[PDB]
Amino acid sequence: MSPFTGSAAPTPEWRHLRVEITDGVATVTLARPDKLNALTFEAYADLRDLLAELSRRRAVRALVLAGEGRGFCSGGDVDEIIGATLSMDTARLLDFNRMTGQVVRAVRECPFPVIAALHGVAAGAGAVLALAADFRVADPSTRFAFLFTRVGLSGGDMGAAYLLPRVVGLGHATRLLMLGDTVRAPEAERIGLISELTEEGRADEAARTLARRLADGPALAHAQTKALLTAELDMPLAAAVELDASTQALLMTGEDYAEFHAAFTEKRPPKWQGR
Amino acid sequence: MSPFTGSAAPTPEWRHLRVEITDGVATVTLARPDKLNALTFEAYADLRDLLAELSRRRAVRALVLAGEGRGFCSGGDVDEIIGATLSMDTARLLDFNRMTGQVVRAVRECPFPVIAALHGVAAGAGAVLALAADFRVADPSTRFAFLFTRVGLSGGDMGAAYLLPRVVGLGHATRLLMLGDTVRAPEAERIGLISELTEEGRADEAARTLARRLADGPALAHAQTKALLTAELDMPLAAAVELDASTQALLMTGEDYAEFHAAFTEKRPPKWQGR
Amino acid sequence: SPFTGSAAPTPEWRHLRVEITDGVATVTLARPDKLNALTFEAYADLRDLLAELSRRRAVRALVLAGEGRGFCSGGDVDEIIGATLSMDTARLLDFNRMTGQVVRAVRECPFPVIAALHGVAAGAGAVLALAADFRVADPSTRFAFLFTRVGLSGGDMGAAYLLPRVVGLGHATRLLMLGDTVRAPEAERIGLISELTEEGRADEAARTLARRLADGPALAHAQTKALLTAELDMPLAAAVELDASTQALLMTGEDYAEFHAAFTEKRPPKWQGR
Ligand SMILES: [Zn+2]
Ligand SMILES: [Zn+2]
Repeated sequence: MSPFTGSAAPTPEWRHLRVEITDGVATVTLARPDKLNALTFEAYADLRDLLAELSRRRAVRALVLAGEGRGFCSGGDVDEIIGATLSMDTARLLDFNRMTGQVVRAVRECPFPVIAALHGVAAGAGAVLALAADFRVADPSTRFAFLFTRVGLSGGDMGAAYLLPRVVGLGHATRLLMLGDTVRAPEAERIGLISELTEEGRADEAARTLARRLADGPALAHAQTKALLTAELDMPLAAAVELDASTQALLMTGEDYAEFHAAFTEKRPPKWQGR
Repeated sequence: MSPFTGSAAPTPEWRHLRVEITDGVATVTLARPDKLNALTFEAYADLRDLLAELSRRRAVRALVLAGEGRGFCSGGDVDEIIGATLSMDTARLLDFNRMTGQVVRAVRECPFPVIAALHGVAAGAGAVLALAADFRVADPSTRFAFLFTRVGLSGGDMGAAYLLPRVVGLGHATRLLMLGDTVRAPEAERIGLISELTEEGRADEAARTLARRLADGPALAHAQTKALLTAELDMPLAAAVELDASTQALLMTGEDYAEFHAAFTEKRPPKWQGR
Repeated sequence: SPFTGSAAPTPEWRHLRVEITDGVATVTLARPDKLNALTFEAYADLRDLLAELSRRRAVRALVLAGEGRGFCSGGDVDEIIGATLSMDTARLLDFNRMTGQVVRAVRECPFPVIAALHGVAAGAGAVLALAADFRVADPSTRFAFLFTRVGLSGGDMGAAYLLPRVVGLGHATRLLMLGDTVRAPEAERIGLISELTEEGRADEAARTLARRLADGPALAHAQTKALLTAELDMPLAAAVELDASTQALLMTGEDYAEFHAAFTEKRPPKWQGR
């Protein structure tokens, strides 16, 4: 845990999503299965604020993002978001779109791996949240749809036009984002959108197993792996090797690197501490 | 379209390529099936000048790039291009190579989607033109050859070294550009070069159908999807979400977004206007 | 290239095997018994050799190979890891800078680099292969980016920059974070393999590819690599400027002119690399 806290206290209760933490693994289950977990303004606000809170306290070592019911997440609620935005002032339109983009950025920047447990529909914001995760663990019913243009918006929504070509290549990104057609599991797997394909109904269990695998590993090493992937997407080669050099040298002063060698020489399992 | 015209008038007749516009869709057909549609200096000049004139008046909602005869385009005419360049002065050599790269840039930047209808060979410049398009609609005879090195020039010609790795990955791009070997339809599909694979002989019809599909949709949403994809290839994550935020907020003030919600509430199809 | 000064070429390379024939350099990693595990001195030789070969433009292609049961298992657990555990801050930084500089030097060589893969390619072995322009691999090839297995991050010596640009961010995150083995079929599917050979034929296929490249127009090949590498880090408008200058320049070269001469008279072009 991080000692760098001040006047601000942790939120006692998260009302717009379900948050459970066990042994360093957070599980965030989207609310509203009867609506395919369609997101509201308040759910975005809780995503933003929860991630900021977990990040500043270095609270967990892995996070699973899940949805109950018939699918993962259908995106923003058509009445509670879209209908409401039709009567918002200019500043509040900008604030809403900035908030969703900073949710995706917060997923990309939080000091622990994020795993999306996917099944049925992941559409609109649901598909971008999945895309921002470090891992997508998906069952065969999983259907992505980047369908912003179908509501008259651009496919550059909350980072999708930045992330998608970096995951699947520019030719596939353009097709997916401009036409908004459904991408079923086999195509998704072929083009690079799936980290682990599971058996039908097993996505949540496999996501939990992957989370625990990561949480059992060297946390600082994992978190810095994510940090360097993310930063170096936006850096030139010469700068990337400077960040690598600094980071690897720092980690070589850590307990975990020393423990690897001690365990290796003593022919036993390493016991990681994440420092 | 766009009222922002001044003293400059539209070109009445395009002489070095065939241009046809029907109901917001431009079809540009390369001339010279006899010569495998090899590109002349004037053909490049007409591409440059037509895209500029289509762009500055937002004239169309989609553009198909096509080639008659046995194949899409064999590249630069060997007698008419290479032979001529061998007696050019230093400023003209630079002018020529600037113009070709400009053409590719203009394809990436024009405010409407561009579709390449591919069959037979797309080689050299013809391969790069196809690569720059937003969609590549290809029948099974389609071949790509990025074969600049075969003529003693570098494979990073007119933007190929920039675009190809962002479409197929750095490993594949290196191999394609350094060796210049033919890529046939199955490999092209595998590595991400093909947007839609058609039956033999159906590429032009399928491209037309796709263009009409795009032209029937919300044109401003499509255009911004392309602009954001293009710009965000060259931006960091934090900047990308600021561009997404301004753009989406802007589109939420548009008629097409409002019409999506109106259509939804009356359970009817949206009638898009592109504003 | 004639641009040499007080500094003389290194007479003998003790920490790897270096053989040059008709413009092709073959670099064979030492220590086949230890799966060619790297020492500090092996890294130093890679750095210093690549710098010599580059400043002289001595070679038109370079093959990176390893003998024994596998390509390269990475840094030596005793001679590197063991040693690093008692190093001071400055030397820890120095070491990790050196490894990244070797990878950068591979990306910046003015000739193509080809990795001849088979068996295990792990840790630095995986990243060295990743940095090569071509990966020529037989079906036994197994990649493992296993830095996190030793408590270090997957952003070792450029891996976090290179891998997503080769296989996509989703695959790169998986590979670098879990460090699981990637066998040949998967490697092929995700874009890590340039040419898949039959068992035991990687070194031969690599030799053949190197010669194919050394037989071609060398300036065109080198600039192809230079532009690919630079343009990964440049925006589109700047990339077409670099292409413009470069193509204009190569159009003043002998090879381009030779091509028109040749292709005209239906005789094969005879390249000169200028
Ligand atoms: Zn990519
Ligand atoms: Zn980039």
